[PDB]
Order: sequence, then structure tokens, then C-alpha cells
Amino acid sequence: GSLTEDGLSYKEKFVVRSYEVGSNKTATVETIANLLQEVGCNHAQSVGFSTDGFATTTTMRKLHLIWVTARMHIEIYKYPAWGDVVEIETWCQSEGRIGTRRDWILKDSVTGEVTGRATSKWVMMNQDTRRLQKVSDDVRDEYLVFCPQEPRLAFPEENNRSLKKIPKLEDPAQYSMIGLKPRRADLDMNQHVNNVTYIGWVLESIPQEIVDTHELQVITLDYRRECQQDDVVDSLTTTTSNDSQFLHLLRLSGDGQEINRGTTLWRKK
Amino acid sequence: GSLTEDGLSYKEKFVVRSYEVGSNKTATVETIANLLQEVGCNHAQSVGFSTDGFATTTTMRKLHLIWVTARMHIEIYKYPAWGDVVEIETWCQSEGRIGTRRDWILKDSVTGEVTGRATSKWVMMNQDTRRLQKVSDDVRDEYLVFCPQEPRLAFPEENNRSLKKIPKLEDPAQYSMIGLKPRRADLDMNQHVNNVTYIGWVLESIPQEIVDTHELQVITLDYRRECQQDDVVDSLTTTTSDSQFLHLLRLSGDGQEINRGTTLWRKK
Ligand SMILES: CC(C)c1nc([C@@H]2CCCN2)no1
Repeated sequence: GSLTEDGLSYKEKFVVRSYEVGSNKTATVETIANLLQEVGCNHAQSVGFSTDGFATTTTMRKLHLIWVTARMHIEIYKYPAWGDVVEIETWCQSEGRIGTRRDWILKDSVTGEVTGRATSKWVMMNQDTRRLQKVSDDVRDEYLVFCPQEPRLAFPEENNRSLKKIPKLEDPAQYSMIGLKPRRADLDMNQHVNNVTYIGWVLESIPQEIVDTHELQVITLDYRRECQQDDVVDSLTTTTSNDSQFLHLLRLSGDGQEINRGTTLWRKK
Repeated sequence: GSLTEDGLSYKEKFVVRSYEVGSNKTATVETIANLLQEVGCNHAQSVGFSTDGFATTTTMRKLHLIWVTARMHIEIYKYPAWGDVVEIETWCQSEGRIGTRRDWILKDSVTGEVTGRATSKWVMMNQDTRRLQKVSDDVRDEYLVFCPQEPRLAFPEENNRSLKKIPKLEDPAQYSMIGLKPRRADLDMNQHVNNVTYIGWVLESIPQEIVDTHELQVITLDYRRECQQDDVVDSLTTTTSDSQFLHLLRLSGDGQEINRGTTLWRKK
């Protein structure tokens, strides 16, 4: 991968691997989410950032502040097949004092066709107290230089899905997958649970008949609290709807504390 | 990747990804095993086994047969760091009509230093009945021309670790991780539990104190029976010693064996 000519976005090509694909020999949404995280990590490394959190600035490190994901929204039009080359472009935008936003565009490397798009909202937190805060002018000034300053949205549409409010699933759920636990492969280099794991866990409670006859078109996921290495999770789903729509909730099996909520939209093959 | 000058082996370079590494920022053994599978698959394609099947030959596709790993033995000397380029060479070889192998040699792309080596034995399964069977003469004939004829072993020593018999762990185990279940990400393109899941499950029962202070040097794993999508597994470990361990994976219900193996670890 490499920064683009203006140095305000980053592109990387990936050849889809045999173990990255599902039953129809196309990349799973977890593979796509892993490639999104990877091109994002390479973008931050290319402009001088370290690995103690995602894109921690000098002033942030001094003040014990970290960026955390608040939401992830992914829309896929075509999943790339085993052996195909996918090109991903990514950039970050400053959203004033509220936080930042990272966007991605996925393209078929042969035809140049846009095959998918994604967005993510990021907020600032004190690494020790876990308390959120507005972004200071000093911090904003340190990272604004690597961002396009004019609006550049992967999702420019007036009332688009990426900004929809997600309600809380009411007991009892229509479907469930109980007692999910992370293994060592589910942790990142900092020993935290990887954000892609939460995607896999949300999808575990979708009935197999839906997975076998439909394709995932959109997934929106709100991240409330991180799951720790020794936590056990329950995945709950309820249908809300050719298209099938679902409301999702991930909570700790012990106390029932919410960790994630989201929605998925599927289309019959 | 590409076939080598003599067309009897295949090489491919890989740049280690951020999510493929552990706490010391070097590739995990599950990442290594996934890269082994990937260079293996590209080698199978480079000689005419299309992406319409998971490395399966024409006769295998006709008879509804799929490949099954019988055993895997991996020795790593140096795990490649995040962002490093590792070059992997692979080849296949028949051992008369009794064994079918896939070997690998891992190297540091810059220096050419051998950083690891692996071997595996294969059987076949009917994809519908799930009955195992040895590689048939008809299937073997479909790739013998792509194999070196004289022996070419990644582990050439007579009486080496890769061919050692593995005993069965006796109850009670010293350590355990119970109730492991596969999720959709743990399945291969044929909807079977993938090869790295059994490796990850064996290692789950190694105490954290060992993982944090030691590095995995050798892993040998025998595959007795596949775990199905709705099965629940118990991972058992007992120290036999460097630190050495005896491993067993069995179904949580009936206690049916699925895997047995050993690991050898070096203090950092
Ligand atoms: C690499 C550079 C453009 C950058 N990105 C970022 C933000 C942090 C949260 C999401 N991305 N800060 O600097």
C-alpha cells in the first residue's frame, strides 16, 4: 500500500485467500472488516503513528487519551471471490470537537467498479478512567494535517443508513447463541478483543436458513463496552422486517450488561 | 507466487499483517498455519486444480471426495515480525501407495535464512457420508507428474520428531479449557471446521504463564475425527517435561477423541 499523490488518503490491494472465503467462495464480511482494519493500520503507520492505541498523538499520550470506535457501518454490493484483487482506499476526517470519522471505498481492481463502502465514528477517552470527552484544539491541530479539510464522505446521502439510531432489543429475543467466549486468536497485539470478533458474534444468532439463502448487504454496529478476555457473551437477534432486517444485541452472560447493539439487512440470493 | 525452475515446487512471499501478530508483534502459529494452507492452495492452482474446488482433483470432484489432514508437524525457529516478508516453498510427494505428503520450508526473504519447516500427511473423505479413505491410485495419478520422484523431505533425519508416535492423555488432565464451539468464521469453503481451529483449540489449554514467558518451537497434531458445526470440544493438557506438553481434544458430550498432539516450548 501507499499514500495517494496528495498524501491525504491511503490505498492498498489484497488478493483474497483460500481461508478468507465462505460457502460461495467469496470473502466473508469478517474478512472485509479485517482488511478495513489493516488498511487503516497501514495508513496510520505511513504518517508516523505508533501502536499504543489507534493513532495516538503526542499531546494525547501526554494526557493519557486514546481513540475508541463508537460505531462501524459497512455496505457491500459484491463480495470479492477467492483469488480476486480488491483495492481499498481510506481516509480520516475531523468532525470538530465531537471526534473523527474514518471512511473506506472498496473496488474491483480489474474493472474499477465500487464493490462496497464503510464508515466508522471515533471518540476520545481517558485511557485510565474510561470517560469520554470533546477533542481539544491542541489535539485536533496535531492530526488535521493528515485529513482532507473539505467534506469527503463515503455516505453523502441526506438520511442514510450509516447515521440511523439503533434501539435496544426487548426480552425475549426471537433467536439466540449463548456462551460465546474469545480465544487467543481473537485478541489484537495489545491483548484487547478485536472489533471484528463482535461482528462474528452478532452474526452467530442469525438463523442458518437466512445465511444459506440470503447475502448480507448492510451491517451497523454500536460499541458500548469492550468484552474482556475472561468474559462470556450472549448474542440475541429479532427480525424487524426479498429483504430481511434484524435487530441485534450482545450482552455479558453473567450480569446482562450491554457490550454491543446493531442491525443487519439481507437480500435473497 | 510462482512455480520454481524445475516446476516441482512453488514459492510465495507474504507481508505479515497487523492482526496476524501476537503480543511480541510477531506472527502467531495460527497465522503460520494459515499461510501454509494458502501457499499449498496456490501451488494446487498453479498446476491445474481450479478454484471450483478446495485443491481437489478432477476424479475427486467426480466422486464427491475432499481432502482431509491426517497429521501436521510444524517447527518454527524465528516467527516473522509485523511487516516482514516471509518466503514459503511447498511441494507434494507420494510415499509409495501408503502416504501422501505436503512439506514446506519458511525463509527470511531478505537473508535467505531458514526460519521454519513443516510437514503434513493426507487422507480423503466422501463429502456426503463423511467416511475417510486413503488416497486412491486414480487420484494419485492426477498429480504424480507434479511431484519430485526422489525423496525430498523437509525433515530428513531417521527417527525425527515429525514421525514420533503420540500417546493418549490419561485422566485427570493437569490443565483444561472446556466448552469450545466453532463459529462461522471457523469453517472452510466446504463448511467443515478449518485446520487452524484445531491448532487454536489445542493451545487454549496451555497456561497463560507459559505463553507469556515461552515461545512455541514444535507442534505435532494427529487428526482422528472431524469436529462438526454443532459439536462442543474440551481441550486437555498435561506437562511431560524447555517445557513439553501432551494434548488431547475430545467431544464434551461422549468424550470421543478428535485430536491428540504434543508441543515443545523454549523460555524466551
Ligand atoms: C492516519 C491519520 C489520517 C489519522 N487518522 C486518525 C483517526 C483516529 C481515529 C480514526 N482515524 N487520526 O489520524
